[PDB]
Amino acid sequence: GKFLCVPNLEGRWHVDGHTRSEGGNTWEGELKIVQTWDKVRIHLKTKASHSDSVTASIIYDKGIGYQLLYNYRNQVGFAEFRFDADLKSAEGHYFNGATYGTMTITRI
Amino acid sequence: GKFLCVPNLEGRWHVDGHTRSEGGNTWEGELKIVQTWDKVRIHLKTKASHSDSVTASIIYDKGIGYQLLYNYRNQVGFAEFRFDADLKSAEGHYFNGATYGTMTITRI
Repeated sequence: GKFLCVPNLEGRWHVDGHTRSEGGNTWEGELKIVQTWDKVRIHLKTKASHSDSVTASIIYDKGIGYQLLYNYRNQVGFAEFRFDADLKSAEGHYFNGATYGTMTITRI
Repeated sequence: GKFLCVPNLEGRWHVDGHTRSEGGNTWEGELKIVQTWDKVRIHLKTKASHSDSVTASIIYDKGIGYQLLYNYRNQVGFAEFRFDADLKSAEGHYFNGATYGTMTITRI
C-alpha cells in the first residue's frame, strides 16, 4: 500500500452489554483501549470482573468498515467489534467457552 | 487524529548524488529503507563507503508533502528528503561536519 494506516481506537468507551445465554441479563461496563500502531490492548471493567485482552487484531473489510478481533482472559473468551465509519461507536459480540452476548460501545 | 498513518517508504531507491562542497563531484549509490510503522532505518551504499542512519523521523507539512529527517554514521551527518506526492521519488540534501550536497532518489 501507499500508506501504512490504522484506525485510532485509543481511549475510554462505555459498554452496554447483553448476555444472551440462558439466565443472561443486561449489564454495563467501561472499556479501555490502549494502542501502539496495530498493537491493541483492551481492558473491560464491570461490577463483577475485569478482563484484559491476550491477542488482538485490527482488520478492514471494504463496505463493512474496520473490525477488532481479540481473545481475553476473565478474572479465556473471544470478542469482536465492528466500528462505525466515524470510529465513535461499535457493535460487537463475545463468546466465553458457555456464555455469549452482545455489546455496544460508545467512545467517551 | 482519526487515523494513525505513515507513508510507506520501504524498499530500494537509486541515488543520484552531487557533492556541492569544494572539489565535490557527482556520485551514485543505492538506498535501502527498512520501516516498521514510524520507525525507519536508512542504509546508503556507494562505491566509497556505507552509512546507516542513527535516528530518523517522518514529518508531514501541508502543501509540501512528507519529509524524512535523519542523522547517519559513515564508515556523523544529517540528511533530509522531501518525497513527491506519489512516494516514488524524493529530493534531499546532506551535511557532514565539512561536506554537503544534494541527492535525488527514485524508488526501485
